[PDB]
Amino acid sequence: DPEVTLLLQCPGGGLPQEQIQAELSPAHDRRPLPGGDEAITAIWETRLKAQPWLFDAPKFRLHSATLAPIGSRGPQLLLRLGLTSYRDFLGTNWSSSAAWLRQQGATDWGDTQAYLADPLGVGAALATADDFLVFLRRSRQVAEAPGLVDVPGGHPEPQDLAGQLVVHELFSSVLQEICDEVNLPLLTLSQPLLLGIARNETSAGRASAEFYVQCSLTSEQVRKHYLSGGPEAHESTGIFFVETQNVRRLPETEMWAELCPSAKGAIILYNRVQGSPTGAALGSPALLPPL
Ligand SMILES: CC(C)(CO)NC(=O)c1cccc(Cl)c1
Repeated sequence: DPEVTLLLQCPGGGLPQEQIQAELSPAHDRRPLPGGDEAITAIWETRLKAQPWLFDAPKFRLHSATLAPIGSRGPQLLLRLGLTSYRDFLGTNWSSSAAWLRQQGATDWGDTQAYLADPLGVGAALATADDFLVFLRRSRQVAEAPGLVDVPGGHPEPQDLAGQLVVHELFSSVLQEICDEVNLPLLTLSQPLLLGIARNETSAGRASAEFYVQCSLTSEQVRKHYLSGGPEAHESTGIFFVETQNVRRLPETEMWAELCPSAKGAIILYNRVQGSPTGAALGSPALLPPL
């Protein structure tokens, strides 16, 4: 799967909020472009003169993520984060010249991402009470991954001593994206666990944090809540469910070619971190069938 690379696989079946530290620093920002950020401004002007109802928004930038030695006490993950924007994304990662910026970054800074906005996404492996994962169909009329299958998520917007507020906004935002798009009550959702971080190589390497969230509703109740919002209550054009039993072999199915890269990330990390049992009981042949 060339379109997705794993940057981080979390231990212990996934990390809760209380085990993560963030360092939010201007040292973690995008570097100014070699010929100046005028190139970004020019692409933005062109875009607004065709779609003048568009608006900029701030975004978190992922610089890097360092895991503690496995089995250790105390904080287990440090997220190094800067600030970017939708405007910077359109002028770098989404640009036709994104590959040239990656090569220049290797040359100038020894870092393929040095000149890229790299806004941090969030996604969820959302499981039902009757043991299905939730999938959404994208419109065939949007610019990114039209007509492809996605999981719930988005790109959160800003507002250890400012760090803990940043980790809280990241975990909060995955729940908020589930409530906005699936139309679920917040009280049917578990506190999220961070499974890992996945890179979209089709979008010049921008990263998404992938979370596990459990819902107390069955698949039939989740469907009712989704549909009862009506066409204007969601961006997606349909919802569907795959048994967790069948998610194990999803990369061998015809569905795999229809999944956008970030949803592939979420499924690979669910299979490695929540699936793949380590103990004698769940690892027994009757409960973990060979092949
Ligand atoms: C077309 C829209 C407005 C749909 O939500 N695009 C985004 O919000 C978006 C996509 C990729 C990256 C970042 Cl930062 C934003």
